[PDB]
Amino acid sequence: SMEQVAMELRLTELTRLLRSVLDQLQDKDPARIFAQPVSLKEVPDYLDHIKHPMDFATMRKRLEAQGYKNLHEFEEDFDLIIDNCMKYNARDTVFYRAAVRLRDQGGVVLRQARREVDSIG
Repeated sequence: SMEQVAMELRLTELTRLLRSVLDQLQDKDPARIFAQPVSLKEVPDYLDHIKHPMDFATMRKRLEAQGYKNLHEFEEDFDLIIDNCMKYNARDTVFYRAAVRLRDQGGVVLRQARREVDSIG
């Protein structure tokens, strides 16, 4: 139907905007701490600690499958990256500190993305 196509165009355009959002957020992680899944070879007990792992590569796979229906879903996954790190790692670690800086810096990017998604429908 024409309605299904129109909805598919809306999803494609959301995916384009979320792709730019993801690039901007990932630039705020220049050390690449959050680039890939925590390795279960190197941290074999990770899943005993963290029930829903997340990382930027895993978000990118979901994005390119047009797997985000709205910005809330995408933010949920970004928040898991931060929140998982801040639980697994102690305050006095490079990992925790990197998450705090990602959170603070990403908030700015996400504040305007919310406006762009509400504005452009």
